[PDB]
Amino acid sequence: GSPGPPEHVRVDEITDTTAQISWQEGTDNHSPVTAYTIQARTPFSVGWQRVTTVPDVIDGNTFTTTVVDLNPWVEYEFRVVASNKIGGGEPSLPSEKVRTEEAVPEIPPAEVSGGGGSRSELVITWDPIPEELQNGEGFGYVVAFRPFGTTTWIQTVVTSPDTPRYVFRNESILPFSPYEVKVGVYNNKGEGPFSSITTVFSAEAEPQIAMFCGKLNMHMNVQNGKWESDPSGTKTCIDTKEGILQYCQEVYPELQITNVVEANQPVTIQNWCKRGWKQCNGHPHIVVPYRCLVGEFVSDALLVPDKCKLLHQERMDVCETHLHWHTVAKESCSEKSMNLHDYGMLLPCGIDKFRGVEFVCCPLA
Amino acid sequence: GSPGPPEHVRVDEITDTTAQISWQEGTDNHSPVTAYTIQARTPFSVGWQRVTTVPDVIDGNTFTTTVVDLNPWVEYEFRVVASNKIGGGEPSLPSEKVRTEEAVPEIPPAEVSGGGGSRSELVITWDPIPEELQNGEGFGYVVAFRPFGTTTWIQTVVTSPDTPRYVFRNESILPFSPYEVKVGVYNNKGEGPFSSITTVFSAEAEPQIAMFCGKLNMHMNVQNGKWESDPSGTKTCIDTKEGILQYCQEVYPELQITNVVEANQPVTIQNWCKRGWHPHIVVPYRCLVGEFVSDALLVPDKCKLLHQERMDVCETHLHWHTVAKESCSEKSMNLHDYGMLLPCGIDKFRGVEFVCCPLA
Repeated sequence: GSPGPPEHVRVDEITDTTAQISWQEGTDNHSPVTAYTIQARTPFSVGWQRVTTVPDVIDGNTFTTTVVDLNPWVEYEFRVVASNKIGGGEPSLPSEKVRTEEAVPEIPPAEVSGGGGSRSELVITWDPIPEELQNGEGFGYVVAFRPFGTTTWIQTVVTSPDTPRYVFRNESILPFSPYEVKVGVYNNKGEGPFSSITTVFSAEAEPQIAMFCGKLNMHMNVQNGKWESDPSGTKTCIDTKEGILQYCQEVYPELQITNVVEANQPVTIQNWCKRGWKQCNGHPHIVVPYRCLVGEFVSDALLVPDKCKLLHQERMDVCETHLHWHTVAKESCSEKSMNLHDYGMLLPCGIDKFRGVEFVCCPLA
Repeated sequence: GSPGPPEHVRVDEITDTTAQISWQEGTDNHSPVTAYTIQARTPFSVGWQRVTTVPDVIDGNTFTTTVVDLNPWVEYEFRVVASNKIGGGEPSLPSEKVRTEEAVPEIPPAEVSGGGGSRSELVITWDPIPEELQNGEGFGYVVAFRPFGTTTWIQTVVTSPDTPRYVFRNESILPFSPYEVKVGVYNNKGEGPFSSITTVFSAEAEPQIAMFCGKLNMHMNVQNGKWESDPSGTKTCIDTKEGILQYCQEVYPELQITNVVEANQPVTIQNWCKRGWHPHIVVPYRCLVGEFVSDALLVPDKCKLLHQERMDVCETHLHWHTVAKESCSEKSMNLHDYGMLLPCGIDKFRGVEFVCCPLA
């Protein structure tokens, strides 16, 4: 008769690639067990599959082995099947479900393409990497694009693994202009490769508010690019970040405002007015305007000139302010003896609250 | 306006996955061409599709590029499209039809499985590989199976690409026994990969005739597995391969006999009668039934399976036994077992499958 099912299949010493499996000989049927075979089942493999062991062949005197060539960051089950001179026997009950350790991703997106859209846009699309190839939590993409002939890259960090496209809207885009495009990958453990550079064609003044207490709030008229006073005569400076969100939606009623964030650079604004447009003087005031973020959050596009590097960081256990992530980006470039050239927020966790930062470091003169 | 169609499209340096394309600029319609795109059409692609180049960026002053990631042994047509500030231009006239060079097949059969059958049988199935993925002429399969837990493979060569099935029939098969199965691919350019190993459970006396001149012909009774005399009691030994075929059919009126082949080893048969009703060692003739099924060969450790198909050769069983035996001797090994491939006539074949093992 064939051997009975082995018992107590346990997993120890689990890594990103390997696993140590141990078991106990089941009820053999009057013929000594001559070989052991290991099988594994994951949410991605269709049923039970054979796995490669070291040593390659397991005999009856052996009760532990190393399974190799596994996929990092995958939930695994294991079972053992014993063999006789008669033949293969009943498989063992599965082991406890275990997840291999994380690793840097190795597969860049396939089918990097794009095109279309409305005027002054660049639509970049790609195939989303499935879960079985992300190799760890915090999987994201890095989209890079630049016009033909130029050296400086334009890059942005896309933190959602399911996002299949990025749209770049800026008046620097020419009608049906060719761009070199490449999409990379990363996770918590580090950065992965980029896809090959391919060609994507283009298609064929930002909402801000500025405040100075004692004066009527100012806002950016998106049509003429000029700073304008409060449409009403009463709205002075605002205390809370939620109130800044309300004022953004009040001044831009035809926009879907979902968040706010401080601008990275101050601006000098003359012609502030008091309540009721009384005592309008010409005294300038340097303030930091709040950007009224529209619709679903999209990371900023950063310029990465030659010899500069693009860095980014995100911490799911931290919900911090714009000033916090600026200090993070500024200090990080200092540790490498470089200057901070451009940065943006990642992963909003609240009104003007974020869990990460993207930034560019550059050398000095 | 958009650019005009490029001219002077030429395709050179054709490999199995590579082709060098070059072209000439048309009229830019007073707006300079800023990019070029290469497109291809095949019997399998849905119309014209963009193809990858190296580099995959082609500016307006480049007039040659290297197309990559092509499918080996496929007819390709190429065309070039220019672009400018207005948009994509008129596509060029397509180039001449060219076929990529052959290469080993890369895609093993998916959906390998099996199960069922009669007693002492192991049924193995898989999804056949379409012509698009065969990468050359002479595409075929290698079916390997072994009892679960063992290491030594039993392999057979399947020459027809459209064949999705192989039944292994042997007394050593136990009822409803687990087996490890994998199916591989190959073509005239070489061997391809094997599929993932899958478990296939088995299910819940070969027809042949032997002759000895001066005595009545004998034949194997499939029910009891014993050699029996000529039922008619008149037929003596036969001198033609075609006449042996008719006697196989006469002995088995209920089976579709399509070919005959010499058995690889002799047998010992007793109870020889004369016309009208002492052992003798003779080489029996196998009565092949139905479509041709290649023999199952054992491939022990350190031994290699080799198969050869000559579409310009139609030879006999002895000729392929010699080819197999000389092929191993050239490899400093011995011929262990063999079987015929590709019938081209009555007891005539176009190839052989065999195993070479070390002298030890």
